[PDB]
Amino acid sequence: GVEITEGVTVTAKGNTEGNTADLAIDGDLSTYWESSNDYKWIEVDLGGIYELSKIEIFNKDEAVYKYNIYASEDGENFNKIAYKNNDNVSDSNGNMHTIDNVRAGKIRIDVVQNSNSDRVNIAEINVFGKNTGESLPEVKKIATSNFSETPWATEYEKFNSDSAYANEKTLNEIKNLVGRVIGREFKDKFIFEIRDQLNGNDVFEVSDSGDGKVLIKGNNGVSLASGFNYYLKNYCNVSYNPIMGSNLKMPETMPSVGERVVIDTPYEHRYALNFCTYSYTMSFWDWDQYEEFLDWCAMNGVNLVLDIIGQEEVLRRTLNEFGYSDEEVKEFISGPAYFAWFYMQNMTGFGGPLPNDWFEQRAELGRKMHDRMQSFGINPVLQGYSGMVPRDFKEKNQEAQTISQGGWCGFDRPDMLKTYVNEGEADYFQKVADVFYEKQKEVFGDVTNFYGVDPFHEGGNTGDLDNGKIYEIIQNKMIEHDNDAVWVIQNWQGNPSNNKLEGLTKKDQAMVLDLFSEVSPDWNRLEERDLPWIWNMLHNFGGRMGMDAAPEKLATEIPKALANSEHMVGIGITPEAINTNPLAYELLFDMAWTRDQINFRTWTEDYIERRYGKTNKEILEAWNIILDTAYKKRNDYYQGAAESIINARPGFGIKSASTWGHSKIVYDKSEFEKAIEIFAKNYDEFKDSDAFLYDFADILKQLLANSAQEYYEVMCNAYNNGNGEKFKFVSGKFLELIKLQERVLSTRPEFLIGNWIEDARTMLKDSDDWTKDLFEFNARALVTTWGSRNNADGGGLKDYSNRQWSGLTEDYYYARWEKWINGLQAELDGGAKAPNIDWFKMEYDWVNKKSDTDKLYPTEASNENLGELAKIAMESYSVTNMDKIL
Ligand SMILES: [Ca+2]
Repeated sequence: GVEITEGVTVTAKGNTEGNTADLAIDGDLSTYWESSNDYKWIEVDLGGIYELSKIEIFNKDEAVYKYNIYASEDGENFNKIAYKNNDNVSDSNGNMHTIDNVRAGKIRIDVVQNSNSDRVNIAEINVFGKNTGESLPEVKKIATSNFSETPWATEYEKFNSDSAYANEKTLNEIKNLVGRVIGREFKDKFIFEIRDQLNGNDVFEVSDSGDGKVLIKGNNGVSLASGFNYYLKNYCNVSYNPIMGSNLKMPETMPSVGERVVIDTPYEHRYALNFCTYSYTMSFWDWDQYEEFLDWCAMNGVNLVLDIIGQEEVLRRTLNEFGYSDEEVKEFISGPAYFAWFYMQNMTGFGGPLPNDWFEQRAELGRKMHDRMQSFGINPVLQGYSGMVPRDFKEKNQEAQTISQGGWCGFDRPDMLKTYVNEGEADYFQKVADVFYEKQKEVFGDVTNFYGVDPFHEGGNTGDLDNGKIYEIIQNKMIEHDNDAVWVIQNWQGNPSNNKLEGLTKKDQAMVLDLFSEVSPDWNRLEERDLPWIWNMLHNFGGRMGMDAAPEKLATEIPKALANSEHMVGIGITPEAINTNPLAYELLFDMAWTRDQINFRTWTEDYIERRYGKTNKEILEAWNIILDTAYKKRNDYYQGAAESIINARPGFGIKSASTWGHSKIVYDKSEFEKAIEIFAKNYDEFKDSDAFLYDFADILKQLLANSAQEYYEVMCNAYNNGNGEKFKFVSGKFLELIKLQERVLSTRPEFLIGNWIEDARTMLKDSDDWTKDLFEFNARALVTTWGSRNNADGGGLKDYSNRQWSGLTEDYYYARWEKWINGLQAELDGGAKAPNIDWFKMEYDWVNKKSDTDKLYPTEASNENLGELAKIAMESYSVTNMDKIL
């Protein structure tokens, strides 16, 4: 005591009809606030700062509720003070929570579970405490620096105007790169020189200096870093990949080059990144991870990179001009795990609101990146504007003309401004486009001529408008703000249609990314229309894991496309996540530096020697097996690596884990297992190579995914034939298999759920508990249910981003399979028929758990012996010995 009965108000960001926020604080148990969307929290202002001692919560019924309570004494930071996570039903007595005399002027109550409904509620909330006599300070307004006002602008302009400074900056940066990649001790073993292009092409040179140093030339930063990489790979037997395992062990003396090499690339651009990568992979990256990635990029020839960092600040400044407060902008924009589909105009709000801190920190990160990109000569692809507005845009701008875009996977798509209007109508596409392109300049300055925008990505509605005219107007508007602009357009499943593309009146100033060239190429239509285009390897969908690559097609189809075209201006990668199969990515970027087809088999032979730091007859034999099975050329249509049954929602007749995925293994399983047998045999000798360990884990987890599929088919039979004892046995072996798999995945830092989650919670500095918890929600949601019920179930996104990860496997995948198996066992044993399992309910239970109150997942890999784990896999859980195993 005492109860705070006066001066208290409340807000929410959604409610069902008649069940408003104020009903949570009206003294009446019969009236309640109820959620209508994914904002399941209310915010109570107490009319002053109180030292709280008790908080009391009533719900509308006797369901089981779970919620977290946060408080703020400064109006900015909301920190967790209480929570209910027990399985006790609500009742007429309410729930009483003791607070450790915490100072608070505001409270947030986030109800994350209701056993009875998707919708949550608070019938009453009573707060008890002692009045401090103080009031909350004013909340600082979001303010960011203008680019021209920062040291970043001075540096950017200096590099631009002063050739000697620019060259000195580039050359120092490439030396810094060497020291980051292989160690500071190797920096002074290199001499870097800028030279000209070779007949209009990017080019590098590597040769001996005459005093035991390596002299490397390049026309620019990425040419210089590519020469460095070339030297490492071809002379040092070193392989750098910061995301998927390296061999960075340098020779004792620096190897001599011998005959000087001069290597050019016929491609103007080497492209990297899908909008999706910024979500499935990069959601929670700090500068350290970005710097690392850019070093890998420059070393791999990359000079064109999609860039959406800090674009929330750009949109904020733009919408602020058209009737939106900062809070309204924050409700529009998604959370940090969803920017891919926000910027692709597919969804809004979900995972947010972002903290106020977000905007400055991210504008600064993007500025940091444009400085490094400028040094290397990497062109960022910034944002174009196509007409994306919130659904309430007309409400705030009555003369605006908009086209309703409908739903995408159960999310409301933003509206789209009519790209043109009738005479006598206000043209808000022109108004908003002008502001956007101006504000983007204000935030980042003039850093690129490349702008990406993709109207009608995976649906939408063109309304009454002409398709070609829409694309003419978007491009003309883009060129109005940058005369040299190039509109970078994604080509996905025949869209944009030929009619849309024929609307581009300046073909030179558009560039189409053929997104899926290694499985389903579609560049002929672009070539025929004289559109500049880029051949792209997609490879990875949703970050879904498994042994999968197309090295033969990369080694042959790329130079074949160069010979058979006149408008192929580059190659690149467009993966939805960068987390899988390093072979595919090294080969792809290697193919930029040849005009001739190469032998993928002998390419692989050399690749594995530098990756492992050594090779032998048996290891080569194992990789040829991988090339003959998992990496064998195929001519069908498929999206990503074949999915593991372990990761699928349990049921009968499963043929995938995700809606658009596949579980069909097109190679011989027993043959593939021979590769694991060879790796186990050579473990003790190759165990000093981390990349070897990485690859061993990759193929071994693939072995167990494959055999789980077969064991699942057997236990399905044992159930259908009514054999309860046989089902018990095979289902037991199935579960023991998953447990072995969890041990295998525990060995790699990159397979830990705990790193993904901790990165989310630590990505910004000085985050309150509210922000950490929300960002953990984003991390957990994306790799499981994706969205909430209507997104996961009706919308088809359930387990789209499924990961063969440690922690996630034990607590989520195993748990699903265990529950289904038990219900089937109970029925077989003469019990009641197996119940329907509301899978989403169980999954979203895991999604909403917090690292600080529930279970903290480790950030440290285990010491398990892959060689031994492989022997146990071969003996007890294989396809080869399946008949003996039973
Ligand atoms: Ca009430």
